[PDB]
Amino acid sequence: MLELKFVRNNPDIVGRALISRNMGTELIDSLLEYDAAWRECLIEGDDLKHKRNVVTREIAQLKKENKDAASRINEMQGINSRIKELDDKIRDYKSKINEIMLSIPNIPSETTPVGKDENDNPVVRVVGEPREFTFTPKPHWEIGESLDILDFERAAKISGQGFAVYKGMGAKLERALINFMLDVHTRQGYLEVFPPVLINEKAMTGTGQLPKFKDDMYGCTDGFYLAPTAEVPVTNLFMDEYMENLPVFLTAYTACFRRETRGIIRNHQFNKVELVKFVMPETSYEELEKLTLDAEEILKLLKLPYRVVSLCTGDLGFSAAKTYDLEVWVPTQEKYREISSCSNFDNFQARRANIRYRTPEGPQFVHTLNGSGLAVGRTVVAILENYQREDGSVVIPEVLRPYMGGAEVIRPE
Ligand SMILES: Nc1ncnc2c1ncn2[C@@H]1O[C@H](COS(=O)(=O)NC(=O)[C@@H](N)CO)[C@@H](O)[C@H]1O
Ligand SMILES: [Cl-]
Ligand SMILES: [K+]
Repeated sequence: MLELKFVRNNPDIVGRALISRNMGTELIDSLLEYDAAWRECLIEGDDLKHKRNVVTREIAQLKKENKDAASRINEMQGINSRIKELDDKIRDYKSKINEIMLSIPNIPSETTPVGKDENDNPVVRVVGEPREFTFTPKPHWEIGESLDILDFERAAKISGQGFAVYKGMGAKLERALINFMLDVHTRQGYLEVFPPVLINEKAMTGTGQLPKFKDDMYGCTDGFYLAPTAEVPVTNLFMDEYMENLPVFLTAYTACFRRETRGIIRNHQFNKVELVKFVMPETSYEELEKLTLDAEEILKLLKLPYRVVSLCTGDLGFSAAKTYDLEVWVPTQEKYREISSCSNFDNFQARRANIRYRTPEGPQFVHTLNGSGLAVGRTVVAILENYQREDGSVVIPEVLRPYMGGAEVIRPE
């Protein structure tokens, strides 16, 4: 969430932010009405609480001077009743202000381009040259079923639609990618952590998934949610702390769960290796450029042609101030497809989760950043498509061979 005082003082900064996201400004209008009622009730109640303290002492003084106190004791019943009414209103208004503040998206950065949707996302850079095929490439689901390394029919029987079972060299490729990704990020300076994927409500609120995106998440017995991304458990590790040794760079593998495209492009469960940073505010714009480079290094090392796109205001996520997407080439679609989002959140998540650090002039919120390095299933799609042979077998990218016993090609078994 934003800072309430800042929204009060700059309603047309915030309102134009919400129009740039294709929203109206009704939430700001509502917020400022409830805020004004809170402020006026606090003034009236603080005055009456002071008066009740004085009248209590006046009654004591009248009793010591042997004077009748009945008119004062009468006034006190009215004071006490009006105070109770004002406190009940203040309780209601604060609850309404908190609900509204948790629903207002982050302010887009000054370098986020203005646009309405994904058609207005500028291309930042194009890296690598897409393969020129001499035969007609097959999509990843046809290659995976023919090699018997992806099983959709048996996944549907145990789970349902939108799942996959990896088998044999498919399972070994996914495992090799995760190991490779975590090893490279370790060399880049990230600390490997492995957290749970059952998340409480406070953590899911902290990164912005709740309350707005509750219906997109799996909820579980005992009040838990399944993580939609390692962003949720990892970022919230430092909830209600003062952080040390900034910047802090973490990386994690987790399974990811989303209620929600063919094959493994869009599934209810998928694997992802995430990058998370906690940094001092003046450094976060450069930390985003550096995190993006750390994520795209995986694509460069795997020799998978890609491009980097800048998300416009209309396509930006709720909690993000600035995002770059990595988009990998998909031969059968003759287009690039999202494989990562890399974002700066400014202090939006840090305010929600109370993640601060000490400065000589007092405490400040950290900035948080994250990015996919990478979604593993979509990397398997990009390998099966871009490394396929005319015979339907798939060449194993050179960097993964040491993680696969020196295997060079996935063939039918
Ligand atoms: N349902 C899904 N199935 C498979 N892959 C997915 C699905 N949803 C997202 N992805 C992949 O996961 C990446 C990260 O998801 S994200 O929502 O864009 N961003 C995040 O979750 C951030 N925490 C950065 O990882 C995507 O860019 C996409 O490549
Ligand atoms: Cl306007
Ligand atoms: K939007």
